[PDB]
Amino acid sequence: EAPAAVVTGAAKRIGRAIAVKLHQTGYRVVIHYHNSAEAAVSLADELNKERSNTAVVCQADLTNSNVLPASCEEIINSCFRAFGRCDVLVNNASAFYPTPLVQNGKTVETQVAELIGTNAIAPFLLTMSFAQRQSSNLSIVNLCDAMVDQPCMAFSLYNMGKHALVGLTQSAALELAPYGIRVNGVAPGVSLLPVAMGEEEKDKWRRKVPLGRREASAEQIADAVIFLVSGSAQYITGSIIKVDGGLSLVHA
Amino acid sequence: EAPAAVVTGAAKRIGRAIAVKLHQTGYRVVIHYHNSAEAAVSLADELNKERSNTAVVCQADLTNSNVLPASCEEIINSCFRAFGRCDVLVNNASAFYPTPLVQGKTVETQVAELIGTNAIAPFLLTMSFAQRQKSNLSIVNLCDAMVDQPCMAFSLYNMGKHALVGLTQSAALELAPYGIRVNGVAPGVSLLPVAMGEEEKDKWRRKVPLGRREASAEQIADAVIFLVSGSAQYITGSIIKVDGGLSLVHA
Amino acid sequence: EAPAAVVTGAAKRIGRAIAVKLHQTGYRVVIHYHNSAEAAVSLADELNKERSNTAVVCQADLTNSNVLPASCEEIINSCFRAFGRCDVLVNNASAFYPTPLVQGKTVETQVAELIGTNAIAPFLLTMSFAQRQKSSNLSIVNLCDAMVDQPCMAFSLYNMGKHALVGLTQSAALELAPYGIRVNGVAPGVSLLPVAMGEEEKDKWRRKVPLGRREASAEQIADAVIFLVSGSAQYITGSIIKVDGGLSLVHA
Amino acid sequence: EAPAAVVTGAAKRIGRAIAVKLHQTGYRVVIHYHNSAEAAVSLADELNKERSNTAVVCQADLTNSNVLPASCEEIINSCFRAFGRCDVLVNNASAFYPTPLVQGKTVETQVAELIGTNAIAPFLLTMSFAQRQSNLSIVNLCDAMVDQPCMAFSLYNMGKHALVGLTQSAALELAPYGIRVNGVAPGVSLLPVAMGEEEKDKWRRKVPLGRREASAEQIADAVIFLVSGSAQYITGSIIKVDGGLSLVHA
Ligand SMILES: NC(=O)c1ccc[n+]([C@@H]2O[C@H](COP(=O)([O-])OP(=O)(O)OC[C@H]3O[C@@H](n4cnc5c(N)ncnc54)[C@H](OP(=O)(O)O)[C@@H]3O)[C@@H](O)[C@H]2O)c1
Ligand SMILES: NC(=O)c1ccc[n+]([C@@H]2O[C@H](COP(=O)([O-])OP(=O)(O)OC[C@H]3O[C@@H](n4cnc5c(N)ncnc54)[C@H](OP(=O)(O)O)[C@@H]3O)[C@@H](O)[C@H]2O)c1
Ligand SMILES: NC(=O)c1ccc[n+]([C@@H]2O[C@H](COP(=O)([O-])OP(=O)(O)OC[C@H]3O[C@@H](n4cnc5c(N)ncnc54)[C@H](OP(=O)(O)O)[C@@H]3O)[C@@H](O)[C@H]2O)c1
Ligand SMILES: NC(=O)c1ccc[n+]([C@@H]2O[C@H](COP(=O)([O-])OP(=O)(O)OC[C@H]3O[C@@H](n4cnc5c(N)ncnc54)[C@H](OP(=O)(O)O)[C@@H]3O)[C@@H](O)[C@H]2O)c1
Ligand SMILES: Nc1nc(N)c2c(CCc3ccccc3)c[nH]c2n1
Ligand SMILES: Nc1nc(N)c2c(CCc3ccccc3)c[nH]c2n1
Ligand SMILES: Nc1nc(N)c2c(CCc3ccccc3)c[nH]c2n1
Ligand SMILES: Nc1nc(N)c2c(CCc3ccccc3)c[nH]c2n1
Repeated sequence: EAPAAVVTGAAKRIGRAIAVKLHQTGYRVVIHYHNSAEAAVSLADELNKERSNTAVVCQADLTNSNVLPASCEEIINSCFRAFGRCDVLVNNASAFYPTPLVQNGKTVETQVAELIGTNAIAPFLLTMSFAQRQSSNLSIVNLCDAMVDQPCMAFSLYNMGKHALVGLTQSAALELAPYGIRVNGVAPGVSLLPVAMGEEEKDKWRRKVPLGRREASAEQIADAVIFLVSGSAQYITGSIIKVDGGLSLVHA
Repeated sequence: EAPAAVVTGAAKRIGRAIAVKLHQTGYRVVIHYHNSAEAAVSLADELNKERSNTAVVCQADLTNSNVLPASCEEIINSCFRAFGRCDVLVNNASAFYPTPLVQGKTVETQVAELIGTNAIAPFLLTMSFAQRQKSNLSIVNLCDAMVDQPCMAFSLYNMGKHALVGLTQSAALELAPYGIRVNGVAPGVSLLPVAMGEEEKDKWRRKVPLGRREASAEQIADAVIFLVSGSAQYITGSIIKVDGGLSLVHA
Repeated sequence: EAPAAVVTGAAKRIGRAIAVKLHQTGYRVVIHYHNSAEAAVSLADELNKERSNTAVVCQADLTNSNVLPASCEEIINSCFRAFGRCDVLVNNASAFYPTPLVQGKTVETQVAELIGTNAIAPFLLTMSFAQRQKSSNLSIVNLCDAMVDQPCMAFSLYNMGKHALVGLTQSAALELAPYGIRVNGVAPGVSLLPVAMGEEEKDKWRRKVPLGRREASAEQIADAVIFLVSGSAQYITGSIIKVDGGLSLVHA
Repeated sequence: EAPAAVVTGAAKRIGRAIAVKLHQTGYRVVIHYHNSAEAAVSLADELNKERSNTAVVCQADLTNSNVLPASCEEIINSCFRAFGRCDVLVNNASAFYPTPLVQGKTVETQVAELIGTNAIAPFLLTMSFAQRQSNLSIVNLCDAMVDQPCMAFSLYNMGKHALVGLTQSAALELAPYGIRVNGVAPGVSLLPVAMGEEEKDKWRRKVPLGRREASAEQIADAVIFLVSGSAQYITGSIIKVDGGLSLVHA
């Protein structure tokens, strides 16, 4: 029987690339999504056309709230409903936008709920549910950020969320090791730039990258995820692999 | 004229020692408290006996909620009301207890308390503090030297303290143009929990290379005092460990 | 045509496993050794039995001295003379023993051996490798140590050498990225214990490891080296991958 | 009786500021120097004018070699000879220059100088200090930019990483003797004499806190704090003094 994986925010971009590669490797996948229903279903369709009954979609908002625990529990339950098991959890879904300290129409309470909920609290609750539900190679991969110690100006809540995720990666690695669940991270530097970013600003980032003066492809991020879930990483837990082409080594 | 400082969770233990030391250095102080009103007032009485009208108390829950932003604005406002300025913010108040991943507060309440006290309130207080400055201004965050070798079953607490490291660095970067420095002090074993059994306390004391004892609250406060002082005017985004070498000790 | 790799200190234990896996992946190999001639030759013969003319040995002391640069240049030269190319350098060879700060080798010899093997020889080998390089996938992998921030008592020079090696990994990643040469590390926690060590002392260490209460095999260390040199790590440079079973996350 | 401190490379710049502050704080000082004989002597004169018999100079090359251990021992011995005690060691002296990986000093000499001054000598000085043994401590001058290093400074950066390692390993090992071991890590402080002014201003402009370099005295302030009674529980810590520079992305 084939192992099964949950990938959060898997409709597009890096999350899709992770779902696709896990699928090519032989996993059945839960494609979690929030607003991108059309893309999520189009992805599932494609994967099912390749091997029938190997992909399902699963909608959930991962903003922090009193029901987020139930929503995270239901994501994991959806993987067991569809496939009878859940071997791998990839925490990819993430809000990312500035929250200047000194001054959209979002209240600060909402910005906290979204940026901290998606980047940290949902990963934690999903980790709890994943572990509670449990030959085998169980693991969790958290999508981190190589630039958290040299952060972009005015992104303090986003940065707080990614740091917390480093913390979860370490605490969970420690706590879940006795269950054979490994917990690791992958830290992109610049990978796929925001759709709203203009090409000139993209190029400015690209030129900072020592290894090729270009951003990581979605696939290059996915390759590191696939390593960490594989039997080639069976002694690795609590590790965060930078995939940044050297960006984080470059001084101001 | 005397500068003014806000210390969160200042009624007892390390926050009290920080408040006392700031006051002894010439600061006027806001003593924030949540449940410890009797202690906050007894401290303020003691400080005001030394110098009249140099200590006030301020009550607030720092649990994350819809009203936390307004509570944090008011903490900063209370300093401006009492003393006409706010030069120093010390983020010390903190919830601390285990949140096991695998199995009573509900988990969503644990998130609100642990992530609210250790990260979100410091963020909001940081915003309010800076907004009122939109001179030697600084913020000191009480961090934790053991965040990379955390105690078992303390995920949420650890997440909170890691977020606090992120805020320290992000805010140091962003508030530098205002001359507001942002730094941290990271204790290892200092005052042990009142509820911890005596034998467990000695087990932790025995691990500390430098003296086989915990840090006093005053030794923690000493690093805070350095960081707010004129001797640290080029230091921002720095977290000073005060741990007697504990974090260097392998398993 | 087959790529070629230099592995230092490859006669035994981790280095040998690295050489074997590289060879199994399709690399021709230079097996560098210092004192272990028989084991080095035994390995070369075994690999050449698999595929003729794909393994050579190279003898050299990597202790710091006036001749260390020429020795390192000659190691790299040996790979070019053997195979016409040198795609991968693995800095594995390492002296390891206590050097207490307070009171039969002299301290100047301890400095030379521990700092030479763990840092200076890697640096010199890195210069010589890059100098000879000024669809290729060139890279360097340094064998670091997951425990450098929680070091064993009385191992200061060894620890200093390994920290220096982290600095080299970072500095060389940055400086060699324009040449397409990636530079990374693998940081074991407890892997193969010293051959003399009593089982009872081995067990004290094994029991500290969250993930399975056992040390890493040489092969598990080699797996991470294989990933870093592979096509799946082509955006990874300046990264150190802990392979430690969560050991470094465990407080005193 | 007043405590005594050894400060390496104390004739100029940051080491000088540290020696001056220690002395103002009540220490007798050994002013170590290599080539700067004239500046060393002049500092000792200035300090002894303020308090007589409270400063001496001590000459030593801290390049790695087989006699470096003897030289390091002699620096510590000079403190005991002059003052009968040695309470504080500041490891400040340091070579700093590029050593590109791809092509008048030989590489042998570059390794000796960069690794000797930044790492090996601090190690040997630490050994001799401890062996000859109150508020005893060591402060190592580290570098806030070690994880975002200057291009083509691999040996220098290797030396400074090793120095972090020494700081940690020695804090651990010397704690049973009450000797604390800490670091201070500048970002941009006094720029090289040889650096052009255009390049100096390029670096200044990168510092979030004031768009200026640290003064020597601001670096010395952090050293003074770590040797002080206000840092009695602090060991194995490295205090960045960088105005936020290391937080700034490329
Ligand atoms: N791109 C980079 O250069 C880069 C750099 C560093 C780190 N990373 C990390 O790598 C991961 C992937 O990056 P990316 O650029 O591919 O991410 P992305 O496109 O910004 O976001 C991925 C998905 O997150 C989901 N998401 C957002 N808010 C959500 C909410 N409230 N509830 C549930 N889901 C939500 C969205 O799902 P819907 O579309 O379905 O609404 C979105 O498709 C992220 O964790 C990111 O922080 C990326
Ligand atoms: N003690 C140690 O060994 C140690 C080690 C590492 C780090 N630290 C850090 O150092 C700081 C002080 O440590 P400590 O041991 O002195 O702290 P503590 O005694 O555990 O807590 C300090 C105060 O935090 C306040 N607080 C807790 N929950 C709150 C809430 N929901 N809203 C508002 N205030 C709340 C409480 O005020 P009321 O009493 O008024 O309710 C409490 O007195 C903390 O940030 C801690 O994480 C301490
Ligand atoms: N084993 C572990 O648990 C562990 C933990 C952390 C890190 N590591 C790192 O992983 C790597 C492999 O470890 P290991 O346990 O396999 O190493 P090892 O067996 O101690 O040493 C490997 C080889 O290093 C060579 N070597 C020693 N001194 C040398 C010199 N002066 N010149 C030239 N070569 C010299 C020796 O070659 P000859 O035999 O030919 O003389 C030896 O076989 C090392 O870098 C080590 O520091 C290992
Ligand atoms: N300046 C900065 O921006 C900065 C940034 C990061 C870290 N730091 C660190 O802070 C410390 C002080 O910086 P700095 O700029 O003041 O240092 P510096 O002026 O570059 O060097 C200090 C002294 O080191 C001594 N020295 C050099 N080579 C020597 C050798 N072979 N043997 C003995 N002594 C030798 C020299 O002594 P003589 O003059 O007597 O020959 C020199 O006066 C250094 O460790 C440095 O690495 C400085
Ligand atoms: N959830 C999420 N997190 C992210 N970190 C991103 C990015 C980062 C793109 C970028 C990476 C480095 C510098 C400037 C921009 C682009 N889109 C993102 N989405
Ligand atoms: N808010 C808060 N945070 C904390 N980190 C603490 C402690 C920590 C006590 C302790 C420190 C190190 C190991 C084991 C226990 C005791 N009381 C605390 N209160
Ligand atoms: N060159 C070299 N470096 C090493 N770090 C080692 C070891 C380490 C074995 C060990 C690893 C962790 C805790 C206690 C012992 C065993 N043999 C080694 N050889
Ligand atoms: N021994 C020594 N070490 C150093 N690190 C320096 C410096 C550093 C000046 C500088 C600091 C940051 C970027 C570029 C230059 C200037 N002079 C120095 N001397």
